[PDB]
Amino acid sequence: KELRVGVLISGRGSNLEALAKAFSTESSVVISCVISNNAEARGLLIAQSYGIPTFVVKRKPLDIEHISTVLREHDVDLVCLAGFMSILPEKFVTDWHHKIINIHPSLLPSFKGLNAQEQAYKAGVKIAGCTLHYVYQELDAGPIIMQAAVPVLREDTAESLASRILAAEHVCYPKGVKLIAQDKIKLCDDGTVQCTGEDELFLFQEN
Amino acid sequence: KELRVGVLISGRGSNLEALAKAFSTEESSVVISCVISNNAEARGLLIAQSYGIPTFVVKRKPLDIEHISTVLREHDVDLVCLAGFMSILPEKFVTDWHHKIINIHPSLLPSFKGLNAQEQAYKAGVKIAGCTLHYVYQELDAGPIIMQAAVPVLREDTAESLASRILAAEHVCYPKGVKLIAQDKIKLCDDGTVQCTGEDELFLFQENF
Repeated sequence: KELRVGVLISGRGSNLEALAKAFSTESSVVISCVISNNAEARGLLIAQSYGIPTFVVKRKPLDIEHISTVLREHDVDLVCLAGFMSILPEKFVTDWHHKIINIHPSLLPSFKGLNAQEQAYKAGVKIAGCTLHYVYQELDAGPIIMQAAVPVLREDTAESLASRILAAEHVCYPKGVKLIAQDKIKLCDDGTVQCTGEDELFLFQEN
Repeated sequence: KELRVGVLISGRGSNLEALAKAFSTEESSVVISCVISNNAEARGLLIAQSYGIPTFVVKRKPLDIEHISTVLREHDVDLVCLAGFMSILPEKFVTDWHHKIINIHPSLLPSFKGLNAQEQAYKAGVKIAGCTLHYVYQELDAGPIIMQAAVPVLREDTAESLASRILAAEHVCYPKGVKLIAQDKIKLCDDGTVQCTGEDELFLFQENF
């Protein structure tokens, strides 16, 4: 109980799971709540198996006052988007500036937006990966914290490449949050992000 | 001495040097037939001459494309390789050498198209950068990708430091790809993407700092 995290989900919560496994030892970080905009989100069950309180909110229109209410009430320092499917409103992004992050299944700034893996596959790139980044006003364009690269093999499908990238997301997200919790992440004057400790912000994952 | 290559340059010829060293071996499948600069001061011109490769300088603005194509035809070129060539290629030239031109770009395309791709990477604050070998088609920096090599970006890098690490990876990437082409291992798929028909791989991870 030092860095308190809130995780926003809409789906299976595989990244949430990685995050909950990583920080339930010895650990500096606490996931204080998980919030979903989908009552059918399987990630809610993962959350409940780790003893983490869960909350379902209305989707359309998104009940953002309830989200903020839950986050304030659980003393959240850092909001992690992990498969959350909505466009967040301006005030909320403004309000949590420097305190919301996301993981996106491409090597940004390439392949912003939905369907990032399919886009890469059709593109014929030979290397792909994931990016952890602060959530700013423009979708998928805030400053980059960590990146991890994976290869695309001759025999891949769009779906098999996704699994390889998702595998890499599982390693990158928790490492990233850990660096934030132990005070080693720093936004610089030029708007780029840098680590003040020994650790590196790049990962090369081979498969 | 069977795949004949023409190399187009504008600067110091670093990638040219890596290619000429790679293919000078007595048992090489690839021959560099000519070297062409759009610049009378490109130091790569002296590298070419040290290898006994004929060199040619063409007018720059407008790019004298017919002089270029005449040189290439008279040296029996099969593959046109741009290696730091700084001139937009007019659509007629790209038609005239249909599917026979490749280029090494110093980024992980499709990110950072255009000039000074390394500086773009540096200001973007990516943690991973690299280079892409690709066919030159009509659309700038968007022809089918042949090979890509990944390179880390360090905390203490400048634009030029990072440029140097990318260049180092280009020295490994450019020769590799040309040789796969020379082996007849490179095939375009039905969807337009490239594949290798052997044990070789089209991605490279250059882990070194």
